Amino acid sequence: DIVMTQSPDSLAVSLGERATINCKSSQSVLYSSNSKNYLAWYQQKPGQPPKLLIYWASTRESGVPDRFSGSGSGTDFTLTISSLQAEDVAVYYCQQYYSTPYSFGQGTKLEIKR
Amino acid sequence: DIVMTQSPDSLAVSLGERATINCKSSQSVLYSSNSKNYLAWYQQKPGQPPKLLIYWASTRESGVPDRFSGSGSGTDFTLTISSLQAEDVAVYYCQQYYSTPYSFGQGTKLEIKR
Repeated sequence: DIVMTQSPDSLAVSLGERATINCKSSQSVLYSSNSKNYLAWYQQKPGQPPKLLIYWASTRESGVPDRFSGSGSGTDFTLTISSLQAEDVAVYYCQQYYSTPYSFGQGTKLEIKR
Repeated sequence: DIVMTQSPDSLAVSLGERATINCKSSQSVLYSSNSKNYLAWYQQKPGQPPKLLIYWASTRESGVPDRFSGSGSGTDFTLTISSLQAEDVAVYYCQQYYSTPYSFGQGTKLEIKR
């Protein structure tokens, strides 16, 4: 079964600073008939549900700021926030939707370094 | 886009009592070539990631207690906990994985009625 490991666990950064989050799948999530990577990134704020940010590794969802870009192929993926804004403080999850269980990574906490 | 509405929002029940959670998709999530319902149920505890419980509406994941069963077809689904145990207190999400965004329901909080 495909399992995900994110790095780092927690990340405190300055306002407007650049933030990156890695996601490693234990196995490739690239579909060969397809050439799409079955990798999605979720943003989760306190007391609300997980919201899709990006699917297919790099396609941004409608209404998601320009400042969020995904990238990667195979087993290695990255989420970049080009400028961390106060509305960006949340927990981010990578999840493979390649095969059951469609596992979430353990999440990365992003807070404003005070 | 397929959107999900769960009922109820919050539910406090006695220990060992039966609990049920409804999930209504705005559109059918039943695949016609397939006859599977692209409906999954997630259990989320505080400060951890969402864990798959059931996929295809009724198939339980390996290692998930007998006390969790899913049911439904089309637009109407239910999660039943046959006897609520102390390790069952969490937030439950239905999510359609039929088309983008693969939306989560707003979640249902299940606590022990004290």
